[PDB]
Amino acid sequence: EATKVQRDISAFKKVMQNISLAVNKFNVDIERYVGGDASHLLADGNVLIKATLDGVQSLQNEPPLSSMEALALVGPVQDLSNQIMLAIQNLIDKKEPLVQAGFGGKVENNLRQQEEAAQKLSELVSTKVPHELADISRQLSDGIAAGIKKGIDAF
Ligand SMILES: CCCCCCCCCCCCCCCC(=O)O
Repeated sequence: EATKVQRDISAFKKVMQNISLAVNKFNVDIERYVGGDASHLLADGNVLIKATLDGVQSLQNEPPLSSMEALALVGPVQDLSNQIMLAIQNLIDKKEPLVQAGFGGKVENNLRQQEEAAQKLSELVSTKVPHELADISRQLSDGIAAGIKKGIDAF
């Protein structure tokens, strides 16, 4: 069936973040540990065990993830790109009824605004990505830009 309202997968993200923070607290402490009393390291370990077991409880009621829902978790940038590309094709698919409704020009206008806004966010992201990810990040934004252009060219 057609795309539905996005599944709330926040419980999964929360478990991941909780475990991530507990692991980080341990890494900060262990790397600075020289010798002597290690009670605080054992406490860090206990916090991590509890975060893990809390995850077992937190996710006990979650239905299985679909392919798309799993990607939303594992590869959120890829998920977003996929959903944007879907939006573009879905829009192009409705060109005829949109024109029959009198909205063809307005859609083209809106797409030109999407294009300009996307360009601006893409520029900003290019300044925040580490140098070794510059090309892969640009490839992703260029792909979206090309999609928006396809939309514009259809209206
Ligand atoms: C009413 C028409 C709506 C058409 C929606 C399809 C166009 C979606 C474009 C969203 C661009 C999101 C910005 C991405 C910025 C970036 O690449 O970093």
